[PDB]
Amino acid sequence: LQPPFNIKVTNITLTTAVVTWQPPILPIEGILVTFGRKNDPSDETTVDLTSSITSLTLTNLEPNTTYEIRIVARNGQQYSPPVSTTFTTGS
Amino acid sequence: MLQPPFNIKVTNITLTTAVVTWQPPILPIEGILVTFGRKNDPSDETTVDLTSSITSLTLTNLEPNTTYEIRIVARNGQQYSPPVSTTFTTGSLE
Amino acid sequence: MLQPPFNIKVTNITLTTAVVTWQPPILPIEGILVTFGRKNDPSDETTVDLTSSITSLTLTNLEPNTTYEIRIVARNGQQYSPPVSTTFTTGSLE
Amino acid sequence: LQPPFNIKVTNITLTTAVVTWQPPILPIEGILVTFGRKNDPSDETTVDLTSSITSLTLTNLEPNTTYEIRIVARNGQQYSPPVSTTFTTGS
Amino acid sequence: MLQPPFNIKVTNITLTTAVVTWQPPILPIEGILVTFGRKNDPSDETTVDLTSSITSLTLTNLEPNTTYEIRIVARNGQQYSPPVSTTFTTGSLE
Amino acid sequence: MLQPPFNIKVTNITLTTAVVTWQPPILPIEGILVTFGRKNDPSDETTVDLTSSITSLTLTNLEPNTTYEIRIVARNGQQYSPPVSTTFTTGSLE
Amino acid sequence: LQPPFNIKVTNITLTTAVVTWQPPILPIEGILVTFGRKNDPSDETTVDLTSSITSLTLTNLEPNTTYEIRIVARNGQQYSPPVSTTFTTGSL
Amino acid sequence: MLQPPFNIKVTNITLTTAVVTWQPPILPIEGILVTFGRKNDPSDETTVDLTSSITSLTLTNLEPNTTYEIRIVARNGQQYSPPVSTTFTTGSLEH
Amino acid sequence: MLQPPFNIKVTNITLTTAVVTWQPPILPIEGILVTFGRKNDPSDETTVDLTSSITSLTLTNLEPNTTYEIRIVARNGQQYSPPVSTTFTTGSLEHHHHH
Amino acid sequence: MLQPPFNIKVTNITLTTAVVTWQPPILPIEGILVTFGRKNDPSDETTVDLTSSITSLTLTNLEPNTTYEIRIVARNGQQYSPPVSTTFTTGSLEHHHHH
Amino acid sequence: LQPPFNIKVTNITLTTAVVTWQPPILPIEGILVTFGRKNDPSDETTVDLTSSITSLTLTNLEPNTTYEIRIVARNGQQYSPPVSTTFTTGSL
Amino acid sequence: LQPPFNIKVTNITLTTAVVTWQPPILPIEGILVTFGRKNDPSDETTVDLTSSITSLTLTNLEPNTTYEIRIVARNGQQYSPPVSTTFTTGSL
Amino acid sequence: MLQPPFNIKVTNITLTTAVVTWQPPILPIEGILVTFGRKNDPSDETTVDLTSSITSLTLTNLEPNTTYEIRIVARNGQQYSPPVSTTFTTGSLEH
Repeated sequence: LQPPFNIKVTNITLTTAVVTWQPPILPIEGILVTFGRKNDPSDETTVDLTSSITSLTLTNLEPNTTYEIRIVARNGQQYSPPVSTTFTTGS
Repeated sequence: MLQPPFNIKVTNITLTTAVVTWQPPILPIEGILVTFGRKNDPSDETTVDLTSSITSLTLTNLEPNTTYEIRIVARNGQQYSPPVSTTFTTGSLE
Repeated sequence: MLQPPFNIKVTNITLTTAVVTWQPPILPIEGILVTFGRKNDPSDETTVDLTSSITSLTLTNLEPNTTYEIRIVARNGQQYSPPVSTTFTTGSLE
Repeated sequence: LQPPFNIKVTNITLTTAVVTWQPPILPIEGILVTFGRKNDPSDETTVDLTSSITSLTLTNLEPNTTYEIRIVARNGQQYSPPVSTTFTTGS
Repeated sequence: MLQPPFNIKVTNITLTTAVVTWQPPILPIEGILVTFGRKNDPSDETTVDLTSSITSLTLTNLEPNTTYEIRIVARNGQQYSPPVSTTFTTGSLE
Repeated sequence: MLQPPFNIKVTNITLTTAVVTWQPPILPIEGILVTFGRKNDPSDETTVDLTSSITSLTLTNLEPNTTYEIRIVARNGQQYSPPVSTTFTTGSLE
Repeated sequence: LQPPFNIKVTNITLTTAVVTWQPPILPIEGILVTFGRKNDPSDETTVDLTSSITSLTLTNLEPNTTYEIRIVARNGQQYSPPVSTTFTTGSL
Repeated sequence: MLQPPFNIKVTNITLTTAVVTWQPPILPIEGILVTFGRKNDPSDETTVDLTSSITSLTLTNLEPNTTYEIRIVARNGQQYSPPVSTTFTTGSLEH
Repeated sequence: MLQPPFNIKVTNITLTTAVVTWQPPILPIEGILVTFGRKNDPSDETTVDLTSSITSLTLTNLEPNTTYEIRIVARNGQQYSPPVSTTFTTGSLEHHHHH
Repeated sequence: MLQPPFNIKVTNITLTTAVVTWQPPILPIEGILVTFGRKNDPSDETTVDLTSSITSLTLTNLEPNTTYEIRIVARNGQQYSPPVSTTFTTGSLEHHHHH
Repeated sequence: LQPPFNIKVTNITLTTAVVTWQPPILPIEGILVTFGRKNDPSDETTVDLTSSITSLTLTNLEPNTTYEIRIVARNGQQYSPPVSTTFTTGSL
Repeated sequence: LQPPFNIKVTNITLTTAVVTWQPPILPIEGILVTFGRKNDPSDETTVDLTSSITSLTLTNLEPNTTYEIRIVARNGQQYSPPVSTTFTTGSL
Repeated sequence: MLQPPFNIKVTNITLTTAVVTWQPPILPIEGILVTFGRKNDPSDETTVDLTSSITSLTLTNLEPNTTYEIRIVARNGQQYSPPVSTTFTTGSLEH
């Protein structure tokens, strides 16, 4: 299909962080943002957003831990490859 | 009966963007619904289902010099808390 | 899940000093972390671990005409509450 | 090493009090402030601050009780002699 | 550990009078202590022991153009809650 | 002992109308009493018994350029919570 | 050093299960028991017990989920290869 | 922490008779406790203390078509091996 | 102040084994400590450290006709709830030992 | 974390019937699950789904002189409280069957 | 397919009642029990049970209120006509 | 006036301990028992009891901590010298 | 609040015999309760009421290699001294 890009994590505190990204050039119906500990696939949490939202602020993360964020665009039953990034919370 | 989100705030309002922030209720919840769209335009209402661990969104593609309403509800199974809302207007070419 | 400190206030701001005050959560806690430093400068962040029985600090040696962020977290063992923060700017020689 | 000085206690209420002091003339890494009932060494509570903080406000003290405050500067494994003071809360 | 009184307000301030109002904590208490007197004058401090069912006092004989501090504590046996206070200045002949 | 309604607000005040809004207490209640009428006129006081699921009323036939007081109490059987009130004045032909 | 055998998961319900095993032919100074969702390495917990304990009841399990249980015998420094069994909780 | 017995087998089961046999522990022990009774009944049990030089018993006077359980425990000093078990069922009456 | 485990029950007592079961306190905890041994004895005491997920153990290597004490403690951080305990006595023999 | 039903009591036991009663957790729930069958058996298990309004059942078709297990679970959404259970044994016969 | 009979509502109090019935002449794979305020269709609840259960106790009822109880037997696909009874709770 | 003797601290755990003592040769109208952390005067508590009580169980003690227990007999005005013992709680 | 006995000693312990001896209280009393039985068994106990003019008893018919406990209580009016104890163990069989 057609994915997002330029995922960037800001203001990483002890248990919070700001995620920002750029929407796809092609029209899409929605966007799937997934986050959680990098070595725990049963920890992932996902939200479905509109193409007009460009950032989230996350809370309740665990201190000094490495998380991975994946953002995938969707249109019908077509999903774009994910754009991901990683970051670790303060210690 | 469920406690609603509180202290909703809208910042960094520009011609076409706005940042929304709020705090979850005291007790644990399954999700938080955020509804936004042109003030009093039942037609133009968008809703997003979030995890209570998210506390802010940045909206884009908002139309200049327009009034928008935002309502935030906390859900926990068969229950929805009353909403907490606010109204804001985007900057204008003036 | 832990309730955060609230009602943070910054007073007596001068060219180089500021007074910070806040209130602890309802329930008992082991300590309160206060993080301060130049706004959005991940490099310049200082953290202090305090006893919940302390409610105010006076900062000195702050650089004139500068924006500072302060975040206050409450800890109780394996848990940290979400933070409550505020932003303030020191006076200037203007 | 090199200690603080001029410890002064202000606005002594029923369960609160304001402690202020002057930092060392020589560069130090941190500062240790200890407080509690004068006749109870198992009651002392301590905090480690930076040389730039010059006052604390204390709460949850017991009414009409005598407390002692000690402030010690540190640099490496070198600690300065303590500067202390005493005060009693309202009755 | 005890919850303090909150939302203290001072109104109808004149050259020599002021009205003080507040709300008791959530849980039941034995009494509420109200301390008033010239700002930062440990000598000039008056304290009154009240029943939690009282929520306002009108002070008179206050000296014109003067700053006053008021602290309100809630007591319940062997415990006193941290205080909630405010500062106000009486009108002046100006 | 019962928790009172809170955050009372009066909006869209005109020459003769006003909108009143508030939030119920945390815990469940049987009803909410809303008392309104000319400020400090014991004679002119109207009271309405509502279900806690109602959070706003629009008053009409208010007299121009007049001060009105509104008190809201929460009842739950043999108990009434202390009131939360506010004062407002209707617009004037000026 | 011989391991336990005949590991048996009994009385399986929606959220609990009973785990029992027959201690080795040779005496052992202790036993290590591990359990958790079969398809997950992060979720895994272990307890060290005296060889005199032969059964344990697990609670707070997730419904209709497959779990794996590993048990190893020890004598301070020497351990034995593990003994394993897997089971699934009720569903409805 | 004490060596256990094993390989308990029950043969020649009749209406009221049964032959019980087992393998003594690998390490020497002072005695072996052999317990038996109806499986249903936690209060029926009968125990005899034997030595490892004995490896088989013939039980009699049992009831027809009944389920019995046998438990064996080895003892040495104040230590007792974890119990080893097996159950069997006596034959049923024809008529 | 940290609620202790409770409703401890010793069941299935035999010559040398017994079953112990309980219930964890209402709020989550880091671990459960189960200590057991002869009552009239301090030297003989075994402590086991469990996750609050576990609510039962089957003990073996118990001496016949002997009295035992079991205590269960809840641990959170460095705090320990007062213990909850019980006593029981293993069944005894009717026939004699050998010569 | 969802408080379970409790104070389960088996009463009026006969050759083939028994009465079971309990108390629902303090806070409302979607349903109560009562499972019952022979204790020494996995194949034999009947689960019934009740409203929290119901606090008792009378069971029949129980085999004489047999041991039974009853477990009660509280369900809210997709969460299940740990079960609360008990055991009992139906009365037995003294006279024989026929030929 | 024969329905239960002799439905009896016993031990009626202010908020509880005991419901018992005699199972059919013919074996049945199950039974459906329904109860609620007689004058109300919205308020009505049903539970499916094994025919081996013959009594049930209702709690949290409303005082001095009339309730109706319906019971129907089934064999997966075939049901029987219902059997009904009505009762009233205590008042004071 | 003779004091108690053979003070014994038994069943010591992580946070509790059992205290027992043998009353004097001569009758006594009462007994005072004091306990607290050995190295601390501020932390110390005392209870007055009837001489008919011979044992008491302490709870909420601090882990791996040394405590001292003092007991004194009395007859209203006359007391006896104290009898002391010290013990330490479990640690892990 | 009542004077107690003391210095209970158990001598000449055999397989089933034991001599018990004690010291009467300092203050006069009306009687002395001497209780004995297996220490393990809280329900075995046997009690005899004696006078201070008697200071020793010989127990017989005891069981071999068993641990017994003796408790003595002095009584005067409705007052009873705090119990004094000691335990001992009968000899064991050779063969």
